[PDB]
Amino acid sequence: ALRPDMGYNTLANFRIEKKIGRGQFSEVYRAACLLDGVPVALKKVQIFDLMDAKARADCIKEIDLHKQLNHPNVIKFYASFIEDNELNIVLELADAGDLSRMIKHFKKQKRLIPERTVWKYFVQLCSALEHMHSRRVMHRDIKPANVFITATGVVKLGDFGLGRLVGTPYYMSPERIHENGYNFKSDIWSLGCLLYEMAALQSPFYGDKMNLYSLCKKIEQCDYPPLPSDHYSEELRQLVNMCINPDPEKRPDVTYVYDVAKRMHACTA
Ligand SMILES: CN(C)CCCNS(=O)(=O)c1cccc(Nc2nc(OCC3CCCCC3)c3[nH]cnc3n2)c1
Repeated sequence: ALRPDMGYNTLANFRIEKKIGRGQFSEVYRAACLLDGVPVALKKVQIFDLMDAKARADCIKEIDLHKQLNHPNVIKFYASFIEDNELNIVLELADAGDLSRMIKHFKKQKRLIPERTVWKYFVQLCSALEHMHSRRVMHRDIKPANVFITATGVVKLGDFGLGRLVGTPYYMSPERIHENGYNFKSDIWSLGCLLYEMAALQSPFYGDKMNLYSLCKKIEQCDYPPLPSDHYSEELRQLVNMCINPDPEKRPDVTYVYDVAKRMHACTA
């Protein structure tokens, strides 16, 4: 029935209000904690089935890491447990939904995001990434569907990746296109595509045809529809070209990107 002793460690202490969305391989529900009333958001990873013992251990190792990060622009982490053969991850609830919901809303009404608000948000999530990279931690999953906004307007980064019937991680990168491996400069790439979707409300390499080889060819040569010159500063447009660079060596460190956003956030007050 109820068990305060465990605290946030058993699903018996929450009331599932509604299902807010379905993740990559997970379903996230809104909930209320009965013990103290705080609103929390559950994550059903569905690792019970179709997963080996090592992959489960790996999934935990990521959770143990994500719990160590404490930052204003990273979603708070409350509890992770296995109950009834289902890994539930209860995280802080952000009123304004995932960033993709904001993009899909704006796109629905055919109005672009002002440049002054792009920097307002972009600087926040850059702060989170500089925090991680400075501690030798790569996010490995930066997409609009995993960026969250509070009613106040603050932006938060989210959970780590669950990659552990063809699938596309929203922002596929060249290092991973070939058998090279995810690295730090590969997180910038995702960050670059994110800045582009805020401005254009559509992924840069989103195409009319979903062919993997067709899309792969469009990533080798950085060919993508440029942004409206009038509405978005050259400072921004060049920062996108800078991050969406095939060769990882040419991309910038998260700091330089972080410094540009700060400077540009002040300019567009
Ligand atoms: C839609 N309404 C009628 C019903 C709910 C009334 N609004 S609401 O309660 O404040 C509301 C609605 C939607 C989102 C959010 N914010 C939120 N959503 C998450 O789910 C992530 C999931 C996985 C990726 C993409 C799909 C969503 C979070 N996960 C961690 N933190 C999260 N914060 C809040």
